[PDB]
Amino acid sequence: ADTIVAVELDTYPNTDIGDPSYPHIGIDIKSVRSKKTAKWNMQNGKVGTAHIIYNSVDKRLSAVVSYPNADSATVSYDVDLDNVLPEWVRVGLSASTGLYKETNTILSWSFTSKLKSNSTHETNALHFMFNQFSKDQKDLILQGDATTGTDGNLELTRVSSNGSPQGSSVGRALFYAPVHIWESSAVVASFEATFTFLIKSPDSHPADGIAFFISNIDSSIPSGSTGRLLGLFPDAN
Amino acid sequence: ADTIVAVELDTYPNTDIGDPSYPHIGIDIKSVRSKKTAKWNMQNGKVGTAHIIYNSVDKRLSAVVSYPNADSATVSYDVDLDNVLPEWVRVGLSASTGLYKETNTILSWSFTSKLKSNSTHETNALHFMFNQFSKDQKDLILQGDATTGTDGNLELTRVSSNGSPQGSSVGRALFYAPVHIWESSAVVASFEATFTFLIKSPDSHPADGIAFFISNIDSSIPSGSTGRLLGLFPDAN
Ligand SMILES: [Ca+2]
Ligand SMILES: [Ca+2]
Ligand SMILES: [Zn+2]
Ligand SMILES: [Zn+2]
Repeated sequence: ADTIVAVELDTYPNTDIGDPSYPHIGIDIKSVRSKKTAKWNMQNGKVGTAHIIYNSVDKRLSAVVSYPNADSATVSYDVDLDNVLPEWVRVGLSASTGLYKETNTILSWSFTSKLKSNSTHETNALHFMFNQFSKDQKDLILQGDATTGTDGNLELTRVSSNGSPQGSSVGRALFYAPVHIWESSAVVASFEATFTFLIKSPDSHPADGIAFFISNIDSSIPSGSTGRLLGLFPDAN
Repeated sequence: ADTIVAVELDTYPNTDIGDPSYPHIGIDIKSVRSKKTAKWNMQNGKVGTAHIIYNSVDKRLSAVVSYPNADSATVSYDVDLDNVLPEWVRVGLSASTGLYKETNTILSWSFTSKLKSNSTHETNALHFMFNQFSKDQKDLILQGDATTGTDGNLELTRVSSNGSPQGSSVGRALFYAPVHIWESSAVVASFEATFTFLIKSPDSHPADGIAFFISNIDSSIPSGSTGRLLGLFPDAN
């Protein structure tokens, strides 16, 4: 299986597999059984403002999720990405639905890494700022049943029957270019993101959650990940 | 023939095909016969600092090269990047030699595009800063006989014959990810570069020049390019 680390914005409560009793933010290390969880308000179709940092000088993997006039979902778990995730990786978005409906529309996504030639020897980058996901964006390897375009949006669902998001569908948004990590040139790459989303209510008690993974450079939708496995993990342990 | 726009840092006069009697910085629009040239000093084994911009607030395609304690060769030619070059490109580096030897070591490279999602509203980017070319740099699509690693260097010659780099060698260094240009969301894509090279004196009239192109998304070595075709042109037209 592909070694994969995500920050799950899960919306279906799974006290079966370690998701808490409430719709939560979660931080996954090679398992859907997460490390930290936090209560999240989860307003309806509104805007998005999520954020991820991992500064190896502080070695925390923090995150927030902010609506307007809401609060931050601090889910900072202490994990070292030295040994738990491969040398060259492939960041991207993951979304899913199953037996319910919920909207998985991304409106903008960004990134910035800064990785240590010899710390003050002019660290590298892979910054990008996709605010305007177009129709034929050919630097994305969107897998699954994910689509793009039709507005400035990233529609990570089979959609548009009045947007009614067509349950049991999986969508991924793998970015095209790799990122050097392992430690090896040490791992101070404070890789930032911004994860603006719009989880609109279909009036259905909406629940299956969006993610933000960091996979291996080779991946797929492994053997069925529609549902509580949430788009990227093969196994529920 | 792939559509390609390059900045020849030509270290050899090619009077048969329009290169001037002096070694020169150049500029190319689907042509090894350059639009505009300027005198370049072409020092021995030293370092580097080149820089290429195209801001459509002024629509000038500029290029400057400066050693430390040397001058700058502004070779700016107004050309309309609207129609002369496709929507999606694959930028990179190109260097070659033939019947005379020269070292074409690149030791750092950057790029920074900024194209108008909606002019104020948070334009896109592709900033990277490769100061630490590794032995197994898997985000380069280095073609031909390009080598890398063994130091912090990008050796675009078959090298290590005591730095006498095995004449009629050629090697390209295409970056891994595409860039949106054509117009469509108009063409303020102020792509930057920083192109610190090293051209070692072989005691052999160092010659055949390094390039920096903006090609088609599909490319290779065109029909043999060890020489006047400078690594990226099929024909002398
Ligand atoms: Ca769930
Ligand atoms: Ca030439
Ligand atoms: Zn969860
Ligand atoms: Zn020339």
